[PDB]
Amino acid sequence: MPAYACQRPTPLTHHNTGLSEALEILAEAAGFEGSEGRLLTFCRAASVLKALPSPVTTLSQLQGLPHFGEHSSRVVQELLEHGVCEEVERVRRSERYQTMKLFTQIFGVGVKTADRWYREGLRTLDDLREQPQKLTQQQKAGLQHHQDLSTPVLRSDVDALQQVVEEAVGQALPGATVTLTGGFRRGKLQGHDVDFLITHPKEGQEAGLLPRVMCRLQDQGLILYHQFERSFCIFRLPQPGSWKAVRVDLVVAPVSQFPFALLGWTGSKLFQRELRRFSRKEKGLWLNSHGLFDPEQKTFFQAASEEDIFRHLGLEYLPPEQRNA
DNA sequence: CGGCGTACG
DNA sequence: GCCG
Ligand SMILES: [Cl-]
Ligand SMILES: [Cl-]
Ligand SMILES: [Mn+2]
Ligand code: NA
Ligand code: NA
Repeated sequence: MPAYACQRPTPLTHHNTGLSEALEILAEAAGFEGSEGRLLTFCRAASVLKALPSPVTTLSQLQGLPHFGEHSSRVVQELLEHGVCEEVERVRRSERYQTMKLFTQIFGVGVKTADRWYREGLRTLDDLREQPQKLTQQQKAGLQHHQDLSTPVLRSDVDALQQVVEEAVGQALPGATVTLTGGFRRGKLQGHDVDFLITHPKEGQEAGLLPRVMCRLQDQGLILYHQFERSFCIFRLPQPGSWKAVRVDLVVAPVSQFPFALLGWTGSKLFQRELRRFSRKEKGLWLNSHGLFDPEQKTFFQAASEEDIFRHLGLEYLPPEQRNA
């Protein structure tokens, strides 16, 4: 079992679901307290279990697994022995965890904002609605739409959204393409949002594209909220006899960068962090969603495919469905 | 012990 | 919290 998540296939569904979910609670709680190192270890330990070929049934099976030390092993031991880990359950029922989760789930609210509100004594969404002087326009939209945004986006919703995005993109720039990215490209059947990557086969033609796309979606009445090359929108999605609000991310990249943007926007989030960590620490190359830089030669690697990028990093290729770290 | 992804709005 |  290799130490980096980008070195091993991680399927969407696996054989250690309960154990990984427990460790991810502790990771999330660590993030709410600003403990980013402990968040990473618990995330990585959870991800290792996702990559295993069968269920962990005994503590000895953790021997030699990366990112399992005293703490993560004790969590697993307690779950194996009793079906519950007291620390995890303590976190789950705690007022701090529940409120930080509630608040950071709001579009426009991060950990720092949630924490300040928590310290001011705020606890519920209606507490926030009762003091709207303290909210940004983005937060106001996130609160207004919070119920709809809490409802899973389904794969059926995705195909409808892609068609309307392609229509606007085609008028904004004939020949431009729309690619589904994010969790749905990794095979997820539900999500929190839908992610699209837009490019054009003629380098440079994509410049200035996203404003033109957004203007056209707005004129079709499809945009409930928007604020360039990245857009974090709330879309009006038709429903039987009604509609619902859905978060949609639109991203534009030049075709020269498209493999890097596709890789970067297909995730998972942990997979990308691990991939960039691997690139820099093990290969001495700097990776982002625009390119891959050799800081000795001061040159950028040209990639024509995700396969190219995995090869340039010395990694076996993983299809999107195996990047569910 | 230092390090822990890396961008854009 | 864990790795190197
Ligand atoms: Cl930490
Ligand atoms: Cl980036
Ligand atoms: Mn998204
Ligand atoms: Na948020
Ligand atoms: Na997504």
